[PDB]
Amino acid sequence: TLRAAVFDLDGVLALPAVFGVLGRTEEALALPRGLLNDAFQKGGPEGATTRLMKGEITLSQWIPLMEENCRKCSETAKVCLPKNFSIKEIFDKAISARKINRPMLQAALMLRKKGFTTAILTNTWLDDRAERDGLAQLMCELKMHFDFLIESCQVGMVKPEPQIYKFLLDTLKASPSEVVFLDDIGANLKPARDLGMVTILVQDTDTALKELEKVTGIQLLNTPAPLPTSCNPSDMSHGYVTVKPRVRLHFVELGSGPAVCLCHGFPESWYSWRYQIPALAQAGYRVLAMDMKGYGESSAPPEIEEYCMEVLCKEMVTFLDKLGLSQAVFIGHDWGGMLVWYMALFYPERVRAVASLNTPFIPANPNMSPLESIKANPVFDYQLYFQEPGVAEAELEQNLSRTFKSLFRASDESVLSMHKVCEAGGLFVNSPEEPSLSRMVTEEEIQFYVQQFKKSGFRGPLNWYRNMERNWKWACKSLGRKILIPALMVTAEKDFVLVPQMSQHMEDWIPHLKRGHIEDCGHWTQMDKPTEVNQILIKWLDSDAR
Amino acid sequence: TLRAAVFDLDGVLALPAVFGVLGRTEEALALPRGLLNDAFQKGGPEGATTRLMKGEITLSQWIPLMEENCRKCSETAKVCLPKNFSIKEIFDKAISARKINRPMLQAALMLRKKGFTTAILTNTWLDDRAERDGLAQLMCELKMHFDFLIESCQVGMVKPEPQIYKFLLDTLKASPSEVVFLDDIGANLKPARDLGMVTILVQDTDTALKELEKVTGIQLLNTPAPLPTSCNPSDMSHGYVTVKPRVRLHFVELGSGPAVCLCHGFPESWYSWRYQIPALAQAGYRVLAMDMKGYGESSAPPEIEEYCMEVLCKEMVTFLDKLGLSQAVFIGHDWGGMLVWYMALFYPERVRAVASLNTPFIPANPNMSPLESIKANPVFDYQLYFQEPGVAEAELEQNLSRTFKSLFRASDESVLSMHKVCEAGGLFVNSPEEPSLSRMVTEEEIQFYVQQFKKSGFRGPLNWYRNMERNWKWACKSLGRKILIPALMVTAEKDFVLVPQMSQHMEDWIPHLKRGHIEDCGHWTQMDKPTEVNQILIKWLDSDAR
Ligand SMILES: O=C(Nc1ccc2c(c1)-c1ccccc1S2(=O)=O)N1CCC(F)(F)CC1
Ligand SMILES: O=C(Nc1ccc2c(c1)-c1ccccc1S2(=O)=O)N1CCC(F)(F)CC1
Repeated sequence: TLRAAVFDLDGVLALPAVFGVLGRTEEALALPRGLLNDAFQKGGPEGATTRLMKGEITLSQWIPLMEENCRKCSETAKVCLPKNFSIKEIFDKAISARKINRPMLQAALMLRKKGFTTAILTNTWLDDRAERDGLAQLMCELKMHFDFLIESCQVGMVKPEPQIYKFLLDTLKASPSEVVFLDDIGANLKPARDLGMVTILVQDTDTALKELEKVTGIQLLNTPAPLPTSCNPSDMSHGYVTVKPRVRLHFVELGSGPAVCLCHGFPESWYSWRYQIPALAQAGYRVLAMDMKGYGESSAPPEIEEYCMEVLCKEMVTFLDKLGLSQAVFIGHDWGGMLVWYMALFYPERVRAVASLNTPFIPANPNMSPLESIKANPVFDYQLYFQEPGVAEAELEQNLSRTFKSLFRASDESVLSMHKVCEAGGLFVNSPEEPSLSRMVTEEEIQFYVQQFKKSGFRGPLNWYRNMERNWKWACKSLGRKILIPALMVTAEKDFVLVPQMSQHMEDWIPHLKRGHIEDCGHWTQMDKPTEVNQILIKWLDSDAR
Repeated sequence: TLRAAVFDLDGVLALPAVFGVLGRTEEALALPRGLLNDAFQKGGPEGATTRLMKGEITLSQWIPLMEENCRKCSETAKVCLPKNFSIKEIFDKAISARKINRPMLQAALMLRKKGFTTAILTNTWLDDRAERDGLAQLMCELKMHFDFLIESCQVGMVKPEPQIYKFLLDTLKASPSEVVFLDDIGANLKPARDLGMVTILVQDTDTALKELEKVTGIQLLNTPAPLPTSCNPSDMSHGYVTVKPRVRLHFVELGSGPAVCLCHGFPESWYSWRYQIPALAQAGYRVLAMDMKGYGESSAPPEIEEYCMEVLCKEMVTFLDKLGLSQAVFIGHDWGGMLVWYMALFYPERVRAVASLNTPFIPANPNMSPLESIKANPVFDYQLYFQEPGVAEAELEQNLSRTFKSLFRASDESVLSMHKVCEAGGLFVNSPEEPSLSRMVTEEEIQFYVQQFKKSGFRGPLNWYRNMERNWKWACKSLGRKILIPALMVTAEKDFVLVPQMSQHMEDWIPHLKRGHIEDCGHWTQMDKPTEVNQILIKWLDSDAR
């Protein structure tokens, strides 16, 4: 029985195959059939190509050797190469045109999810071309999803040499009958088969996947849309910045490009952005996913005043100061969304662009205090329950697993009454002791929040709600201002704390405001609709944020 | 007696003054004298400009109000503004042309060095222009060098209102007689003087500095070339990446732009790059200063094999994998320099560009083992002393302060014989118990290395020398290759371990190699000649590394 799946790169995990471009060039240039392909494999195991694939020479050293082989091949066929013939130009284009074979990757991802050990086994070169980065990016995106990457130029061995197959077997710690091997070259498939491995000749993807699913007994074709790539906390780059003597800010960092600062809500973590971090980094951005003040590995001072908007925003500016960032795109959800609008109002020079998920921008009423404005419009009754220090902390910290299981639920899973909290005397009074697991989270993901919240508890997080009067007074200084930097407002149809209708007047204060809307989405936007969030954010970032 | 220096921004710390461009535009456009300047201050404390400087409105909201004032002013003077007149265009240009007043900053830096509390007090706006980043960058570079930055638009107060002066005094925790205040506007100087502060009207910088030095009794003018900005370890962003179960890599991170990975030598730290980190980040790069495996906050496994080049390079690739970086510019010194040439040979797709300080690239001799090649060319006798596990560790760890004080010395400070180590039986036998402090280091900088080396000691660092045969065998696989990506070789005239002559044949293996040379520079390149290093690296990075 199979427990390992091995995939080739060219013609298998990446399409169109770079090899097949030699034939395309022959047809386009009206050269004799197989001429370029013959010059490519000239000398067989002793030839320039084998030396390149073994890593004896780099791609740039190989280019003139292929050109020499091309001349010798044309000479025998009694023909001539065109005036502007360039091997570099042909391969630059072929490599650049080659993209991931998404359904093949999805199949590999499903097999690994079902307990398979996956590997990429490829005949490749040491790319030292001025344009090598495009390929470096392709390999990076691909490799992360597999247990192993065996490259011919790294191991000094090549397909179809039997050595590489024995090396693959040993890397896999598996006997050949436990291995399914997928390749587009029949010759490279032969030694794996001769060893006893299940082999698949890959021409079209669909047939190869039908063969793969028949042989593994796992559904891989026509299967539902998978969730975006998530984050394994121990495989992340963890950053720590001291913003003042008693305050340190923790963040997770992934990618290169314009800095994108992700700001979570209550009672969350940097981990609430797990489905956005890999997607945003893949889209060409440097993601900085925060543990906001009071949370996870960030400092949680006890004082209420340490959590007013003025202090939080000032510390985020200091955070940018110490990291050497003149700007960052600020993306917030919930209380993070509120922080991001205030960063745009008070520090526009430090905010490249501003985006909020669910949290609208509503200017302060200079006549009514928010301690009295609650309750007026809807019922923010739970906010009144959050005011008295120690009360909500006691209920929220009693059983952490129950707290996150009860709170982190989709719109059609509510076990919590949004309001009547200060009548019933608690958020969890009509809730079970052992809540069911929401379809949005695994048991493992709940236990990450449990472990995170064991360090500082709910005092710091609840203190974000305890500066109503302080925040209002500070917000009143910004009343004559408008947000004129690029801005995105993303509403969630079924968020009952933050109803889309609350955002309707925003264009009066942010005239050039751009929008997004997610249907059948509750309060926990990022984990409820990750695919939609990523497409709305990536589209807006590529259009409005460098 | 003075203990605090306060500087204005426009016309004082930054030149040319943005205010003086209104007059320049009047002259260029042949408009009535003072017209634009009058429209700018129209309404005095009730006018658009005061509201802007108090932070009631943003710069973009102000632009059309200034345009309206410009029309009203021209109407009274019975004149007309030109067809293509644009306030935004005028200010965009004025702000962009404004640069730091370097000698004024150097004076502020010298005063802070001599125990002064320094501050910037400025009348500024909330910049929400599409080009706001240029100003954000200016403020970032400037602010880091001062204890305080008081901005009118942040404090809701403006110069010359007496409130701001009382606010400044309170921020400073100082009585007005202890304060020297520098400004280009006589009116804004008046309330500070009326309070009892020493005031300086700044027209030309030189006179202002003569006045400043006479009043402080500190030499500020004609003073020597200062050292580049260094790093305070506690004000840095510290990053941690787990590359494998037992290995975590620590790094310091500063800046935005192309990733520049700094790799130290033996027995060093990320801190060996203290003078390069702020300079390189200022030059438009994202600096990642490593604690190499075996050092500081990075893991130090005991096994010798954990330190062979193959493993170290593979882990640096994994480091890039986990941070989401397809490439980084690799800059190494000493053993770090050796690592960087091997990264370029084995992983060219992951190396944007390669630079080495002192360490040359010399291909392996496939006939002679390096355990026998030592000694042949010079005398690498100390390397033989480093071989036996536990011996060099005992001497190097006995007294840490003595170790770093003895090793970290300029060319004309040697208390150490480079060789005859394995005859005399130790690196420190003819060295004092209490070495003098080298002119290259302060006592505080030595104590940072002491504290760093208290965690893991010298086992891991010395293990870099204990894989001679392993490294040679791996290097022999690269013998047919050439380094064809952008490369820089920087030689140090007085490095006696790495003599410039050792690098002479490099062009045979790196044909397009670029060079740098530092005269009167010993082995500790970065701290010996920081200014020269920064100019050679910045020049090469801007030319060859995106
Ligand atoms: O209080 C919030 N959100 C918010 C976040 C998390 C939870 C609730 C509300 C809530 C409300 C009622 C019961 C349980 C819970 S809960 O613990 O699941 N907001 C006010 C400030 C803001 F506008 F910035 C963002 C929205
Ligand atoms: O050993 C080195 N450098 C090096 C680094 C640090 C010290 C010495 C040598 C040395 C030599 C003799 C006495 C004291 C000392 S010391 O402890 O001050 N190199 C060989 C490998 C390389 F080529 F990669 C870089 C250069």
